[PDB]
Amino acid sequence: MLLQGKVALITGAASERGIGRATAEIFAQQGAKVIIVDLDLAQSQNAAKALGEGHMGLAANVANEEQVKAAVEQALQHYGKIDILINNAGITQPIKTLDIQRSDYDRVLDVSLRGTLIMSQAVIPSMKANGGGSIVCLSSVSAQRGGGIFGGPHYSAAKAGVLGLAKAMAREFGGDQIRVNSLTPGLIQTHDILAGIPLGRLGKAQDVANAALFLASDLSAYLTGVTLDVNGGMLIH
Amino acid sequence: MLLQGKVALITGAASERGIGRATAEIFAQQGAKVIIVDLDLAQSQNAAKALGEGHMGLAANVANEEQVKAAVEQALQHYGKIDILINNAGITQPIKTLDIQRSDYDRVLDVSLRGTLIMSQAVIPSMKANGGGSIVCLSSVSAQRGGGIFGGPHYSAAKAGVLGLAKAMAREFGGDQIRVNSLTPGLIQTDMNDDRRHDILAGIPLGRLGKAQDVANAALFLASDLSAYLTGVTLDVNGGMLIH
Amino acid sequence: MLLQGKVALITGAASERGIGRATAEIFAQQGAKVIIVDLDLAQSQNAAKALGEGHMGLAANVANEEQVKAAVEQALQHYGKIDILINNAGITQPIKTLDIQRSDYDRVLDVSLRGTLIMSQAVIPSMKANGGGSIVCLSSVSAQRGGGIFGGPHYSAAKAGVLGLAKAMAREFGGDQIRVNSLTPGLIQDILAGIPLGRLGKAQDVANAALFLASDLSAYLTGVTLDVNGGMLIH
Amino acid sequence: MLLQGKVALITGAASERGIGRATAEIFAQQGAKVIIVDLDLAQSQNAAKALGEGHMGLAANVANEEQVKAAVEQALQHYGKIDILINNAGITQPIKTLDIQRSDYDRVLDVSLRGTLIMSQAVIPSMKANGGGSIVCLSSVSAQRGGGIFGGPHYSAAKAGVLGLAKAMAREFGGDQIRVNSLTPGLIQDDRRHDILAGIPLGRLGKAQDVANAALFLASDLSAYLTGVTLDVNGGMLIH
Ligand SMILES: NC(=O)c1ccc[n+]([C@@H]2O[C@H](COP(=O)([O-])OP(=O)(O)OC[C@H]3O[C@@H](n4cnc5c(N)ncnc54)[C@H](O)[C@@H]3O)[C@@H](O)[C@H]2O)c1
Ligand SMILES: NC(=O)c1ccc[n+]([C@@H]2O[C@H](COP(=O)([O-])OP(=O)(O)OC[C@H]3O[C@@H](n4cnc5c(N)ncnc54)[C@H](O)[C@@H]3O)[C@@H](O)[C@H]2O)c1
Ligand SMILES: NC(=O)c1ccc[n+]([C@@H]2O[C@H](COP(=O)([O-])OP(=O)(O)OC[C@H]3O[C@@H](n4cnc5c(N)ncnc54)[C@H](O)[C@@H]3O)[C@@H](O)[C@H]2O)c1
Ligand SMILES: NC(=O)c1ccc[n+]([C@@H]2O[C@H](COP(=O)([O-])OP(=O)(O)OC[C@H]3O[C@@H](n4cnc5c(N)ncnc54)[C@H](O)[C@@H]3O)[C@@H](O)[C@H]2O)c1
Repeated sequence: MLLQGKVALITGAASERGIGRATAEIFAQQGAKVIIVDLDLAQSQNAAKALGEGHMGLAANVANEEQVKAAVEQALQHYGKIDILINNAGITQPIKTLDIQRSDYDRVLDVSLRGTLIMSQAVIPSMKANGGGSIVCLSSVSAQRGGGIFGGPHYSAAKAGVLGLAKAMAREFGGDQIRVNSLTPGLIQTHDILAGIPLGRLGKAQDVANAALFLASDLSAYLTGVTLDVNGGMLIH
Repeated sequence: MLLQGKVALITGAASERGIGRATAEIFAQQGAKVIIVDLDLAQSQNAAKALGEGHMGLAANVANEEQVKAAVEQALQHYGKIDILINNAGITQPIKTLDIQRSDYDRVLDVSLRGTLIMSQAVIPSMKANGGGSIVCLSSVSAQRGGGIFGGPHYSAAKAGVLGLAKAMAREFGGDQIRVNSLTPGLIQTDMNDDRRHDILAGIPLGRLGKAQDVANAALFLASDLSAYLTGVTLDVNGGMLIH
Repeated sequence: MLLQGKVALITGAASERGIGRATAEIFAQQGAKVIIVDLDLAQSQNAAKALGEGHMGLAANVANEEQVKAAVEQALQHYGKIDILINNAGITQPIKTLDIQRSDYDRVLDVSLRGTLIMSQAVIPSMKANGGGSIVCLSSVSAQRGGGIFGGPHYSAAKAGVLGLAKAMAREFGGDQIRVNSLTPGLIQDILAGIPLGRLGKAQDVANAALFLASDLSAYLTGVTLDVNGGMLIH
Repeated sequence: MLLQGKVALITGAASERGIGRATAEIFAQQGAKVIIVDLDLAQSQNAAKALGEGHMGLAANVANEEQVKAAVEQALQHYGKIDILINNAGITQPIKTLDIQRSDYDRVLDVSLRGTLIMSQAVIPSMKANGGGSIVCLSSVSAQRGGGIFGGPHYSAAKAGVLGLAKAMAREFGGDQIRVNSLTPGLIQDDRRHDILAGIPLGRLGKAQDVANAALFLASDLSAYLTGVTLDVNGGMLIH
């Protein structure tokens, strides 16, 4: 299978209907061993067991350096390597520009942007030592088109910041064969907007998961710094 | 078998070490029946038989409307449908702006741009009747960064026109479930002895040239159901040569 | 006087309501001498005369190498230099993918893409000898978002090809200080509802963007695609 | 006089040779009254007095909501309007991915991203009441190409976040005629510099005046139909 013998760590994959869980399932179907990292230990463990045999569920706030370090250490002690990192953890808030408070900014930016940085920092050393890896970051069409879907401007900023971080890490670690790419999903299921989608439907969690599979697998071995749109034509540019 | 039961037509796939042939091989390995369309009938037939059994090789100049329509008819009569179209046919020319003659412009634009339009026009009616399809167009990083690799400005222009055409067809036929996406390969190892290679390679973060199989795997993604929600996309395959 | 002492050649600027004429008018107001190149000699001469004094109107099909060479030579003979080239000439057709014929493809591609190449080829030698210049190419939002406004897919392809050509010429001639940039105008006078600024574009809006790219205010810009679409496409 | 009768607030314009000061000078030459907002009151007042007559210098940390509110209150009390906002304040740090600490992330993100949000939040209400305005945000080519110039990944991330924020505000306030656009400057004025210079088609580094002239375009009526735009000022360093 596409991820035969690979180990993948996916943040925010404990929710049954989320993109993270759909990615964990498709990754497990493709032969990978999956480490689910989310906020609730019991939920993460149960999600890992549902995948099958040989998976792991850990608890960590991706914005907490200490908790991330403990989770990555436990994963490396058991699997010895992390080939793939899916920075899927993220939150949104439908609050407009003038209503964004300091705590709203901090919460939204911490999960997506700071969390992608902290998790990447924790996994990159092992990837560099093991000869490379693949990091997938979750952005949003809102980062490209300027919101207008659900998340507020601080969400658009956070997901745009993820793109800048991912591109910068792609350039820094290209020589180490650590590929860093980003997904920009459109409106995913996890009327007026539907009319603006050429393919005439909303996205599925499995659609984003399949894009993550492509970027995590050797089918994309020559891709780094790429922003892969998964929006059904909602944004053609 | 990502392409099980699918039928794929690939233009310019008769060359031994080209992207088209690499795409045909990977597509066949994934369960697809492949129709190779190139300039030489014997070369196209031999390439198809090299893939395995049940494939087809046809001869047509993608810039010749009547030749394309004849080849597409022959493919539809045998297979009954075309699920995937890979507009891979293309030529390049390393001449600079002031040296581009009318015949140079015509030759380069005809294979890439007019050919992509003519082949897409010939296949789209059957795709609409069959409920959808996937069209992959071959562009180039030169269309995005303004050349500087090998092909001259008319090559950059032709491959940029392909992107405009692809996105326009993506929008027009989205309701018909005909996905149209483009590949923008970087410097790919095909048929590196000049000092200018060091500078180009130094600008590739992954530190190597691309391989035909790299572009073929991206075409496989766009041709398969793994990209069912992607249309109008431009997918860079350049090793980080252009991050934007 | 952002274009004081400058000489600018603008193709397709003979129509009274077009972007080309609006650009010529604003360029003349900013101190430039303008050479209008269009299909009809009398219409081009009258348009140039309407700008004021010291301007010139010439006739040439931008897709005709011989006619372009004659026009540029006449312009250089009189002005001695061409500081700015505005490749504004272009045509559109609202025909869909399956209805595009060979003649439709050729006509639309010839004016925008081949015309931009032929005119640029004819002016670049003098710009190299004169220490640089500014070339502005007219693309379209349709080249970026995939049509859906008016022009058909061959128009989107032609205007996308212009962007690729402009970027390639920008890279080749950067060392000659020949800046090459492109404009991607939106809907210029249902679509209105998808425009955040709540109005259609004006010919003067595109002309003002061309003025910026033609002037020294953009001395460090080359290979740029400048959107003038009122927010119709944010990306 | 492209900015005749306009009032422009420029953050981080107190440094002598910075982009902000160059923008203030060009804006003043074009008829605008400029409000310089920087960290030090004395430096800001002196910079404003150097522009000419009728200008104002204020002290505020763009990442401090109450200081920004006080400075904008004082500017609006004197001028009665703010037509233009240039979110130029920003800092950079040349540290690599694995060396970015929490304090580094906070410092860089606070000035560029949080500061742009806080200052825009403070000025937008008056722009809505005055019938429109123009907001120019300062990003960087590093946000587009993934660093490799000087600022580390957290700088690339902060300036990329500025682009996302600017586009989102452009879409939200288009109906209020508040245009929001971004500048992405390249390398603006030894081995690293020489190598970068070799990848610049125009063959030179940018000048503060080059970016100021682009800000003038976006602030003036010459760009009245532009919103949500990212305007590259990089001499061809990044063509895309
Ligand atoms: N429409 C969409 O669904 C859409 C569109 C664009 C981008 N995205 C991004 O895709 C990703 C998945 O989206 P979703 O719809 O699946 O979300 P979701 O809410 O279903 O799941 C996200 C998961 O992240 C976990 N999480 C939240 N904060 C965390 C933290 N600090 N540390 C660890 N885990 C944490 C939550 O517990 C949850 O399980 C997110 O990054 C989201 O922003 C989603
Ligand atoms: N470095 C690269 O290889 C690179 C980079 C960017 C884009 N591309 C594009 O990828 C595609 C494949 O590249 P390549 O390196 O494999 O090319 P290639 O030269 O090996 O093969 C191209 C094939 O197209 C065929 N062909 C030419 N004109 C034709 C016509 N009029 N009708 C039908 N067939 C025709 C040729 O016979 C040949 O078999 C082309 O579109 C090329 O421009 C390649
Ligand atoms: N909505 C828009 O108007 C819009 C949007 C995007 C791009 N554009 C482009 O902006 C430019 C101006 O658009 P417009 O609305 O002003 O068009 P327009 O029809 O008013 O003017 C075009 C001019 O080009 C001239 N012309 C046509 N073919 C020519 C040729 N072969 N040689 C010389 N001159 C020729 C015509 O005579 C006319 O005067 C064109 O390139 C157009 O595609 C326009
Ligand atoms: N190469 C470049 O110079 C370059 C490239 C891309 C983007 N930019 C951006 O352009 C802008 C100007 O760059 P520069 O080269 O002029 O910088 P600069 O250091 O000269 O000026 C920045 C100014 O911001 C002020 N400042 C810092 N933190 C502040 C705060 N919290 N509140 C208020 N003022 C504060 C400083 O006092 C200084 O006067 C910055 O946003 C920078 O990131 C610069």
